[PDB]
Amino acid sequence: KLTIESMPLSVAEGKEVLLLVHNLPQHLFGYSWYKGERVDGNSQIVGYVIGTQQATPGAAYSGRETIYTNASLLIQNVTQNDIGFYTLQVIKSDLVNEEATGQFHVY
Amino acid sequence: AKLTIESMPLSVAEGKEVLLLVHNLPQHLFGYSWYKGERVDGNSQIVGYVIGTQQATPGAAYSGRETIYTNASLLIQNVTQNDIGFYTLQVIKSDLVNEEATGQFHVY
Ligand SMILES: [Cl-]
Repeated sequence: KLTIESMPLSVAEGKEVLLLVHNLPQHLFGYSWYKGERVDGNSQIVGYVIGTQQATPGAAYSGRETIYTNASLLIQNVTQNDIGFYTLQVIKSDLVNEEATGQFHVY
Repeated sequence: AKLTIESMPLSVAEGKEVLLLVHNLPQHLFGYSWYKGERVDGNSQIVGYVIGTQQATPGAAYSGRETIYTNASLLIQNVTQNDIGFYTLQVIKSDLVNEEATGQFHVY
């Protein structure tokens, strides 16, 4: 069951947070990370194809975000206004796909 | 400032992956070099990475497990049970008065 863990859960403003991914399913084509709680193209940070290892930024990419090979997302220079919701869509090879949302708390 | 390395996570299940994050990079950098172990030593170099060109070149200690990112972070996959966990970053400044820092993780 796919879930997202924040390291750390509470993030000092301007510091960085790692979003770790637990329980990735098998037979994956790639990952997509979104700012906020929903899978929405206008809030996409990155699309990442595993086989090619090609990250392509989406309209929400700000320069702060880095995706890793294990699907983890590092966000640097976290802003005070950030509600902290980030959403991962796992794209399976059969396209019956899964999502999970995590959040951190800025102070 | 003071350059330091943080393991995400600090304790790593054997065969899983660990991210070495870098804190307090100085300014006016030419690149990064990552080493296996506690010392800057060519025989234990994983990668040399030039920032401007984004060119990573592997060193003799590159095993296939290690990937350097543009922010200096190093991701190590398939961590072995025997791994003592020490990894060392050398930051190469443009004036060559350089800095090092060592981090470690603990395999279980
Ligand atoms: Cl150059």
